[PDB]
Order: sequence, then C-alpha cells, then structure tokens
Amino acid sequence: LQRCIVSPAGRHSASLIFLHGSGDSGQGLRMWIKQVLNQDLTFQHIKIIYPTAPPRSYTPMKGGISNVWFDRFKITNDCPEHLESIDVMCQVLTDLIDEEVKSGIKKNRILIGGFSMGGCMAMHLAYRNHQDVAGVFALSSFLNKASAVYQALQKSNGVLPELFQCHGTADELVLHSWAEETNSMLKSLGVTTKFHSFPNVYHELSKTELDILKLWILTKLP
Repeated sequence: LQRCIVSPAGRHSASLIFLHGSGDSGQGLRMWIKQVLNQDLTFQHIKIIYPTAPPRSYTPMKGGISNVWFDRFKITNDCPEHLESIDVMCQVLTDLIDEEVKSGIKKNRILIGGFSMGGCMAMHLAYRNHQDVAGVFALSSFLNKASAVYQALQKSNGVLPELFQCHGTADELVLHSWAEETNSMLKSLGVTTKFHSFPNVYHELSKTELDILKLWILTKLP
C-alpha cells in the first residue's frame, strides 16, 4: 500500500493506522482532518499512517473503479457483508501492522480506526485478527447484520480492545440506527465502548469529534 505518514514530533513509541472512507486516499483524509482542525492532527510520540486502499471494482458504483477497502452489495446494514473482499484486505492490512511491529512497535502500542468504510475495516481487523491492539475507533461506521465480527466475539474469551465510536445523528448515508445497533451488539458481546452522538452532524468529520477522538487516543497510547 501507498500511504501518507504524519511523524511524531519526537521519538516514535506508538502508531495510529487511520483508514479513509470510500473513494478517498490517505493524503485525502490527512488534508481533510487538517481542514476540519485548521492545523494538522499530530502527536508527540505517535506516528500516524494513513494508507491508501488500492483501486478496485465497487458494486455500489456499478463496478466502476474506486479506492475502497472492500466491496458492498448495497449501502445498508440489512444485507450480508462481502466477506471475501474484507478478508483479502484483512491480510493486506495485517502486513502493514506487521511492518510496524517489525520496527519495534509492540501490538499493544498500535491503535487502528477509520472513517465510514475505514472504521468498518478497522473493526474487522481488530476484533477478528488482532485482538491485542491498544483500541479501535470508528467514525460514522457500522457493521452489517450477522457480521463475522459478531461471530468471532461470540467465540472469544479474552480481553478485547475498547471501541470509540462517534456518529452524526443527522447522517442520511449511514443511518445513526445502524451505528447504534453495531455499538449495542458489541457491548452485548463484551466490548467496552464509548459511543458519542453529535446532533446536527451529517456524514462528515467535525472539530469537536476529532478533539474528543484525540483525547481518547492519548488515554490509550500514553
């Protein structure tokens, strides 16, 4: 994968893998956050990796080529996830996590999250393959009904990474009810989570959301 890296200001001791939503790129997400904050998101010790999803067919674009982590049949929670494309991407992003580990960053100092389709991807990578990460965040995201996530967590008995999930209540693309169903599902399967609903926020990033996100990141990667 191609990627945009935002370095820590000093010694690197932890890593944030932050996955972009459908159609975007890692430099796109980076610049979008920079606009929403009026300065870059940056840390003292945490390196931010914004990888770019390789271009591939996307069924809601009638098979047109898009930077997408995985394919979807339909934009809804009431259809099955496309598990074969999700699993191909779990293996690709696993390689990226492993490049970090091999750099000296322990898995419990790696936080994975994303916006929209990138937060979905994050949740499948964390709760199915990498339950020892520091935490998981999902902005404007949901899991499809009957997700392999749910079935993995049903079968798990160990400590799991905490989820920070935010959603705009006025979102017309990814409905708030799909995101709260996902949050409730995960809580009932033993995930500890922080769910934050932003009235008057649609399918977008907001400054307040990103500020709260930053605060919680610092609790998970001191």
